[PDB]
Amino acid sequence: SMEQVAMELRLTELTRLLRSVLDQLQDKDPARIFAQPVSLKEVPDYLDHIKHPMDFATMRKRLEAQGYKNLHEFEEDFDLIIDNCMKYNARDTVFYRAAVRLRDQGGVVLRQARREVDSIG
Repeated sequence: SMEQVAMELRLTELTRLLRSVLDQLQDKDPARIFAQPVSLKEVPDYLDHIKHPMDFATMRKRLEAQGYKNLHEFEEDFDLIIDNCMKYNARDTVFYRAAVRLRDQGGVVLRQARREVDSIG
């Protein structure tokens, strides 16, 4: 149908906007702490602690499969990256501190993304 196509064009454009958002968020992680999944070879007990692991490469795979239907779903995944880290790692670690800085700096980006998503529809 023509409607299914119009819907698919909207999703494609949301994917375009979320790709830009993702790039801007990942720039706030210059140490690349959150770039890839925590290695289960190097942290074998990880899934005993963290039940829903997340990282930027995993988000990128979902994004490019047009797997985010709305900004809320994308934000859920970003928040997992941060929240998983702040639980597994102690306050006095470079990992915890990296997550706090990502959260703080990301907030600004995500605030305007929400306005853009609502605005453009």
